[PDB]
Formats: sequence, C-alpha cells, structure tokens
Amino acid sequence: VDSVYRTRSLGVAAEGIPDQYADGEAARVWQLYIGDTRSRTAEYKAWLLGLLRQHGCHRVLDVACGTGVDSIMLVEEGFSVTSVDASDKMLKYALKERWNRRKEPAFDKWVIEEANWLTLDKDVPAGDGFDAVICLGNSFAHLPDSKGDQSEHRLALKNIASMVRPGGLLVIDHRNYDYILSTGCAPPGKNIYYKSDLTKDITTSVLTVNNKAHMVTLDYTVQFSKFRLSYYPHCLASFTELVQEAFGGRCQHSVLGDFKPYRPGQAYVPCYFIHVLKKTG
Amino acid sequence: VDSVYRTRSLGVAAEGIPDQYADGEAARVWQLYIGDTRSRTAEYKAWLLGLLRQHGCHRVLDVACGTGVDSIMLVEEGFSVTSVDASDKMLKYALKERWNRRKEPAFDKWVIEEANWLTLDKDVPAGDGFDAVICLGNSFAHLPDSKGDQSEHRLALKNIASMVRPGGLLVIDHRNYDYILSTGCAPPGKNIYYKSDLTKDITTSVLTVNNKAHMVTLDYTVQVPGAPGFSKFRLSYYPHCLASFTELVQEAFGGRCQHSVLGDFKPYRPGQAYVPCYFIHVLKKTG
Amino acid sequence: DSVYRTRSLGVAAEGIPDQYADGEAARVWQLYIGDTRSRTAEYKAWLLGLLRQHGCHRVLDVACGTGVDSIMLVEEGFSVTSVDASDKMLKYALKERWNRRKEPAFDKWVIEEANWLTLDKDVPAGDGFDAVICLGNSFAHLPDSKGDQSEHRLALKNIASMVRPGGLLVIDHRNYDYILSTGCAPPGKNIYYKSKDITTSVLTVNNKAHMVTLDYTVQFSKFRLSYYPHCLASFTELVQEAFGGRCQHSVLGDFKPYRPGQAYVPCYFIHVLKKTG
Amino acid sequence: VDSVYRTRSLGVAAEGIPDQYADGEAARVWQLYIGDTRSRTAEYKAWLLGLLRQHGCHRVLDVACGTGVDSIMLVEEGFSVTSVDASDKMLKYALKERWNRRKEPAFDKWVIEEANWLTLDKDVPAGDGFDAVICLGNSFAHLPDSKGDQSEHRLALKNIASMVRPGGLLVIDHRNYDYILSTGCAPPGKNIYYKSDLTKDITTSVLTVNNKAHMVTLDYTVQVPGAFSKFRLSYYPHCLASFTELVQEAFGGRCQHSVLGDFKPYRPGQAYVPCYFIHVLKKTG
Ligand SMILES: CN1c2c(nc(N)[nH]c2=O)NC[C@@H]1CNc1ccc(C(=O)N[C@@H](CCC(=O)O)C(=O)O)cc1
Ligand SMILES: CN1c2c(nc(N)[nH]c2=O)NC[C@@H]1CNc1ccc(C(=O)N[C@@H](CCC(=O)O)C(=O)O)cc1
Repeated sequence: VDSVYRTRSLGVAAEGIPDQYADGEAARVWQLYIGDTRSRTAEYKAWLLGLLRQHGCHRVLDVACGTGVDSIMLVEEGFSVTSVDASDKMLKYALKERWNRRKEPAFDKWVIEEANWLTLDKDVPAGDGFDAVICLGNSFAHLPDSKGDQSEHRLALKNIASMVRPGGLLVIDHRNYDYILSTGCAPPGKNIYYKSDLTKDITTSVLTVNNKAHMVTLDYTVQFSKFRLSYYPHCLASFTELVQEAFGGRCQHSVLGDFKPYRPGQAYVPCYFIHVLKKTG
Repeated sequence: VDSVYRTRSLGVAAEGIPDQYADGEAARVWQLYIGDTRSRTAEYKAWLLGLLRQHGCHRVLDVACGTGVDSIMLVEEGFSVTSVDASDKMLKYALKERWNRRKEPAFDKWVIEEANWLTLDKDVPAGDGFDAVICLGNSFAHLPDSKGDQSEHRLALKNIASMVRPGGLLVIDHRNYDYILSTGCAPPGKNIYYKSDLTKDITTSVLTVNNKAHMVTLDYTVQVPGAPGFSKFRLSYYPHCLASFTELVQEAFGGRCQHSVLGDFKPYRPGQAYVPCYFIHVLKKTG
Repeated sequence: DSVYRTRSLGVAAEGIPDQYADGEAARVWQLYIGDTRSRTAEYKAWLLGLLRQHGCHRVLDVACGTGVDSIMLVEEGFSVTSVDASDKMLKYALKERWNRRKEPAFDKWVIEEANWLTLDKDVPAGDGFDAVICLGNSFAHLPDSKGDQSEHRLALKNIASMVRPGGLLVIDHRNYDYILSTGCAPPGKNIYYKSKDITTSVLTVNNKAHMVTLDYTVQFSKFRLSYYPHCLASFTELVQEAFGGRCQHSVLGDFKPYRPGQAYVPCYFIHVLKKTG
Repeated sequence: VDSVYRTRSLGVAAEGIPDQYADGEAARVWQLYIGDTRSRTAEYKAWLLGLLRQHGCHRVLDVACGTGVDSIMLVEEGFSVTSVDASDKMLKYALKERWNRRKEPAFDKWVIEEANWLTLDKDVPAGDGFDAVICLGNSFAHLPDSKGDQSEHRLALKNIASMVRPGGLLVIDHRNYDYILSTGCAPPGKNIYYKSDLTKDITTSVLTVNNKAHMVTLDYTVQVPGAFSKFRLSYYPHCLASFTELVQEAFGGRCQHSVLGDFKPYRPGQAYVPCYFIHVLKKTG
C-alpha cells in the first residue's frame, strides 16, 4: 500500500559504507560544534580542581563523558578517571584521544566505557562507589521526558546517585532555564566552560504544553547550513527537590551559580546552576 | 505547514542519550549477527594465510575492516596490519579489541583508521603501496550504484587498487550473484568464511530496473535466544556478476596485472560442476 | 539510505484509498467535523442580522469548509459562492448540495476550489461581492513559514480585493491574546457549536508566539491541528492595510461590540469592514 | 526520544490550506496524466458498447470509477450507471462532471458513491445484482498483496463478483504482465484504451521476493508543456494463468469465462502478444 521500503534497517551498518546520516550537512556542522568548543576556561579548571581536591576525592566518575574534554583534564591531574556515556558517536572522540596518548601512563589507566543513566547500576561495575561523580556541561537536560511524569528523570538521578560512595560528592549542573523560559531568549556564547571560537546564530524555541514548559530547542547556524538540539528546561526550584529525593534526603546540598555560590533573591543571574552533594547516609 | 519537526537533527549525538537508532529491535538483532560472524573457519584461515605467505606479503591493508575479525588474525600471525572502514559503528568493535590487547606489542602496532573507498587516495597515507590489499566477506557489494552507470564502483575499485604497490596483491571477493539472480534465492545458509552458530531464515528480494539487476535485499529473521524468539533486520547488496566484476577489477589496474579467480578457495574453471558460494579474485599488480 | 515508495506523495489510483485517508487520526477527525456541524441560534441571528442590514445578498464564503455556514445562507435565499483550498473539506459541502439539488436554492449554490494566496485568479468576480465571510477561526489555519507575515498580507490583500466597493468583510479569529497568556485555550466554548480533551501547545521562537497546536482526544485515539496565534492588536493593523486604509474597521467579541479595557474577555474577535474607497 | 512533531495529523484537512500533498510536483504532473487518459479510442467504445448490448445489460456498476471516463460514456449511451471508487481524489472529477451536466436527465440519474472493493458488500446497496460489472483500465492491479498470500485479491474479487446478478456479466482486465515480467520493460507506450497525447518515458522496476514477482513500479517522466518532471505508481503483476484461476474461483467456478487480447479473442499460443487481457465472465446463476 503506502509503506516505505528501506535498503537497510534503521540502526544497521555495513562494511564499506558510511553509517546512516553520518555525513549530512547537519552532522558536518555539528562536528565543528563539538570541535570548535573543545577548549576550557581557566576559571572552570580552577573551580573544578578546587572542589574535587578539597574533599579527598580521587576516584572520579564522569557520567556525561562526551568527547572526553572534562575527563582528559582530570586525567592530566592524576585523578583516577572513569569516563562513561550513552553515545557511541561522542565516545568515539574520547577513545581516539586516549589512544593517541596511550604512551602516557595516565591515559593508559583511563577507563572509558558505554553506559546509560537509565541502567547505570547494571552498566557500570562500581561496587565500592566513587569519591566523586560529575555530570557537567548541562548534559542532564539532554534527557527528555516522553513519559510525561518526570519518572524517567527520577530513575536517571536515582541511578546516578546510587553510584556515589557514602560521604561522596556529586557535581551535577544545568543551564539557567528559569531565566531562559522567562526571557524566551537564551544567550549564544554566554557559556562559562568552553571558549567559543566559532560563529553561532542561536534560535531558541520553547514549547509549552498546557502552560507547562516542556522543551527548549536551539538551531545553530553558520555558513547556510544548520543543526539542532533539544533540552528539557529545568527550573532551579524543581531540579533541587528532584536531585535530593534521588539520594533520599541523606545529602548535604549546596548550589553555585557560575562557580560562585548562590543565594536566593541574589543580584547576579547565573548562566549555569551547579548542584554539589555529599552522600551523607 | 506540513513538515515534521525534529527534536535534534539527523546524525547528531548528545551526551547522556543513545545515538539515533542504536537501541532499536533491528539494530539489536543485527548486533547478534555481526557477533556471530566473529569466528572464521579453519579452511579460510589456512587459505588466506597460505595465500599471503606464498607472496611474502608483510604489510597488509584491510580496506573493509568491519569488526576487525580478519585483521585480528593477520595481526596475530605477525603481519604489519593497517585496517580501515567507513563505518564507525563497526570500527568501534575493532578498536575495542585492539585496546583490550594493547599490551601485546603486535596489537600496539595495529593501525585502525576511518576511510571511505570513494576517497581512499586522501583518507589513507600510502604513496608507497602495500604488499597486499584485502577486501573479503563480500563487502564491496555493499556499495550501491546510485548514478546507474557504476561510476562509484569504478572509482572505489580504482582507489582500492591504487593502494597495491607494484608486484603487490589484491584479494577481493563477492558472493555468486549469477546463481542468486537465476534462482531468486540465496544459497542454503552454507557459508565458507564463518561458522554460523545462530539460526536464520533468509528472504531474498531482487529488484530489476529495465531488465538489468540492480539490487538484492536480504531480510534475516533471527531466532533470538529467549522470547524461541523471532525478530529481523535487512541489508541490501549490488549483485555483481562474475564476468562483469572480472572486467571491472582488471580495468582498475589498467589491465596491467595478472588476474585469477577462486571458487571458495579452490581454482575456478569456467563450466565446472561445483557451483561456488563466493568468488575470490586474486590480482598480482604488474608494476 | 534512500527510502522507496510504491507511489509518489499526492498520487491516487483507482481502487485504493488515498494516502492516509483512513488512519486512526483521520477517522477521529472525521467525527470532529461531523459532531460539530451544528449551529448556535445566537450565531445564526447575529450573522443574518449583520448581512441583511447592509443590503448584502451576493455573499462569498472563503472558508467554505464542510459548507455548514454556507448551507445556512443558502436556506435564507442569499446568493452564495462557497470556496476553499481543501478538496477533502469541500467533498462534504458538495455532497450536501447534491443530496439537495432538487431545491432551487441549492441548485444555484456555487462551490469551487480557491486558494487565498491566489484568490484573485482562482475566483472569477470582476464586480465584487456584497459580503465576504471568513469565520470559524479559519484564517489562523494559515501558518507563516516565510517568517515575515508576508504570506498573511497576500492572503488578506487578496481576500479584500474580492469585496465590491461599499462592501462588507466579516473575518474572525479566536482570542489568542488570552490563550498565549493563560497557556490554556478555553476547551469547549459554546459560541459556534456543541460537540474531547484539548492539550494546548504554544511554541515561542525568540520570545515571539509562533504557533499553537491542539491535540484532540477520544477513548485511545486523537488528532491535532495548528494555528497561528494572532494578537487582536496585530491583526487589526494587518487587516486594515489589506484594504489600504479605505475601510470602516470595527471589532466585536462574541457577536457584540468590543471596547478596549473591557470587562468580558472574548473567545472570538470578529472584524467587520466596509470597503469605503 | 527521536520522534517528530507534526503540525497536523496525517490525513487531516483544514479550511484555507491545501490538503497534505496536493500541490507537489509529482501530484501536478500526475494530474496532467489522468487528464490525458480522459479520451478513449473509437475501437474501445465500439467493443465495450458492443459487449454490453450483446447481453442486454441495462444496469451497470463501474467498480473502478476513477475520473468517470468510461462511466460518462455508458451514461450517454442510455445505461443505468452507478459508479464507485475508493479514491476521493479521483472521484472528485467524476462528481464534478456529473454536476456540470446535472441538467441532462441521464446525468441526474447517474449514481456516484465511495466504496472499497474489500468492503464492497457493505459499501454498496444491491442485494439484487447488476446486469454487468466493469473494472477496466487495468485498475485491479493497483491492489497490492500485503499479506503475501493474495488473500486481499480473493476477497476483492469475491466482493466484486457478488455484485453480478445471475446471468450477469463481469468485465475485468489487467495488463499483460507475463510479457512485462519476462522482458523487464513495459511495452512501447502503445495503449489501446486511450490515445496518449502527452509525451512520456517509462522506467520499469520489478521486485521479486523469493523468486516470485511481487511488484512492478513505473516511473513516468513527463515532458510538461513549458519549462521534465515525474511521478510513480506500482502494480501487482497478475499473470494470465493466475488471474483466470482467481476470477473463476470468485464465482465458485459457477460461470462461463473467456479472455480477450485487446478486444479480440485470445487463443493460447497466438502470434500477436496482447497489451491487455480482458476477462469476460457470464454468471451462471
Ligand atoms: C515498497 N515495497 C513494499 C513491499 N512490501 C511491503 N510490506 N511494503 C512496501 O512498501 N514490497 C517491496 C516494495 C519495493 N518497492 C520499491 C520501489 C522503488 C525502489 C527503488 O527505486 N530502488 C533502488 C534505488 C533507486 C534510486 O536510488 O533512484 C534500490 O536500490 O532499492 C525499490 C523498491
Ligand atoms: C518532539 N516532541 C515529542 C513529544 N512527545 C512525543 N511522544 N514524541 C515527540 O517526539 N512532545 C512534543 C515534542 C515537540 N518538539 C518540537 C520540536 C521543534 C518544533 C518546531 O520547530 N516547531 C515549529 C516550526 C519551526 C520551523 O519551521 O523552523 C512549529 O510550528 O511546529 C516543535 C516541536
């Protein structure tokens, strides 16, 4: 009737040919986006190293590994890094970096694996747990909520948290959506991590379902061609009650705003909200 | 405005979430299949190693690397191996193996890179040449004829031949499509490169455009362990005919080479009784 | 990685249902345009009132649809010319006219296919109609993929250049000023019909309302539609320039005159205009 | 999640905007094509009218109505005609014609309704039967074999035969797919039902599933007056033997069945290879 016949199943690959969509105009521009932003801010390195060291943390778990940029740093600082991610296409880059530098004893002890928050417990042979777990770069917002009850989110944090050893730390952040939703416009290049050395026109698209923010989409453009990403607009208010219950209350919360601590009714409006937690009980 | 709107563009990934279609049912079963092909027959190893010694081939370029099964073997047998593929999804498994065995010196000198046949001259640094170039497992057939004049085929073969240094060897194969086209069905699961431990049922679809074969599509129905469970996936191939391919691979060297064809590791005499499942063309480059 | 179709998009063939003609979504949608083909006496009264007290007789419906609004004006001896861009909507108007072809009135009912964007060439007028109606919030159905409302200006410029001088134009649109604000579009407001679970989805691009989508439900199946959220403020300056200023613009709100800073918040804003010059 | 957000559900329309894909390039060229087929040959009219008189057939049911070309003819020639199709997009043109000529009494008594072969027993009120039932223009081939066992084909034929009253006539055809399958190409544009005033190039694609023909796809490249654009359609390639067997079985083997090869009787093995095969079946009772 009106069905469509595909040469190969979706998700399937074959020796000799590029995988599906591997080199469209959108993936190509996107490649440059994850490359022309694989640089870090001294302010960032300072803060991150600061927090981690002054906690006795050494065995760190990055659950938003990505191209490994944040882990490659902790690896150069002698930390015991375990980089993990659900995206094999993002991971390709972390691994490629580790192999190029396999001669450096540090990069030889760098564990890079594939894991999914939704099943992190079984995907990652932890056991002893880690001193610190990091999920920075606004990566958690990448996880949508197609279920409709944030349940998907609770499982993700419940799992991410049950990966930290008692008395352990958890640095999980997310952009400031309370502000983006309000202003409808999300500043382009207004980061605090990567030094934007690329041209980027960002078109913010918020979708409100029954008056409730449901999603934020960004269309990055450069010259003629563009690509897009979507995030779940998390409210600093709602994220907090959410990240804490993932621990079961047994946590010593604290929230920064672009590395500086945060006080409600504050004067400076943060670009990113970083939530740090010590797994008390 | 009738046009679907994307959460994220096609071919873009994001930390925290699985890539585009990696967790689908077809991808899942397809993964059980490429992990089953990971096991070659004793006859095959003997033939390939036999063939590569008989010419002193030391440096080998595997241009259809895949999960690295054949490459992993030549690496263990002392060869200088550089593997290459256009598919990151499959190359991922090769890299993973080379990493686990990074402590074995032979594996630390095993080069694995991404490269596409159509742009092989630029994707891989040679200039000199390779003792032997292999493209086995019926991989070349994955390349379709989009334009209709097999120009991509000639360009891919040309770039592939280019990698063979003078006096070099090129071993490339394809399934017997002369037989598949004639009977419309693909031989009774009997494979000679690998032992298929997994159970499968194969539906063959041939498409003919203006009476000229243009494509063969195989739908594999696998009995997944669990669920006696039945799920499936599909793959397509350009049905290369022995005559057509012999003509094409020679033309890639400029007709400047010695060319002989095997029928399942044994020499093939036109008209022979035994109908081969695969045809292996072995070409020695004049100079 | 191409996909292959047995037949092109838009093509039909003798013997088989057209593409998507009977999915679970179209089926529910059929009931939606059927379980709402009824009218409100308040509506009939207001519409007949306005039209008659203007000497209007030759009326042009540019949002014909299933013909429900025209079938009314036809039963009231008006000279009706029902037009629409949707052949699938029209199928219903025509089907009604043929069933009632014996009634001299329904035999003089002209039902054609026309597109606002090309109304000038699609509809042979020359003279101009006494009245033109585009009710039911139909104009909001036209999106703005162009990005500069230009598509909208052409639609009105054409819809207007279809009215004879001294002629009337009744074009309405739901109250989006309110929907955007409350995020929830009033579900089931008896002002046009008397028929569902509506899920409003607003999309703001760079802080600018860009679209409103409604997901209608029935129990285990649903369908959806999208509209351009027009602001009573922006629509006005828009509908007037389509005439070139030469018009006595007036705005109602649920069949009654509207006054800014009013107390009652309208469900629909009806814009009436007399083509002065 | 990698799902896509629709502006409107598939198959839903909205006043003011063109339906789903009505204004595309393929639809546009496809429209030039169905408006070109609107013109039958003198040989065809003579044969069909000949055939329908030779049996006294008065009430005729056209089960593959389309734009109503054949129906419009039988209406002019005095028959009692009820046309029917599953495609509203095509039925639109038939209705439009009947409306323009509503003043001609023959056209006011011309019934046109939507009905699907698979549900013909319920879609059309008969119970009694029709003198003759026609399904020409190689329309039955539009019905694909989704399930793989031709069950839909048997169900559609059965419902179609049902409409033929005892002593009735059923005229149904299909192109010569025995020839198309063998040579992989569709005959040199020579058509016998209609005069093709429009220029066309046809690429034929045959798909064989397990060595059994399953589909024929035609890509028509039309030389549009002005400015070369194209559209595609697919068909189930019915073989004469298979179809003869199927149409008889639809009557329960209770009927007389003869096949024509382009309006002329077909003797197996004849020299002239027909473009179309017309099966004419008289229903025993
Ligand atoms: C749609 N099809 C179909 C089905 N069965 C089911 N259940 N559903 C279907 O949709 N049976 C097979 C049939 C196959 N149809 C087609 C139509 C066109 C092409 C085609 O054009 N194929 C060429 C490429 C042409 C080009 O790239 O321009 C090919 O290599 O597949 C293939 C198969
Ligand atoms: C994908 N989505 C989704 C879901 N729920 C489920 N189950 N599955 C899904 O895929 N919830 C709604 C969400 C909607 N996402 C989006 C993303 C982008 C646009 C968008 O760009 N919309 C504009 C047009 C923009 C343009 O044309 O450039 C629009 O008018 O819809 C809309 C909705």
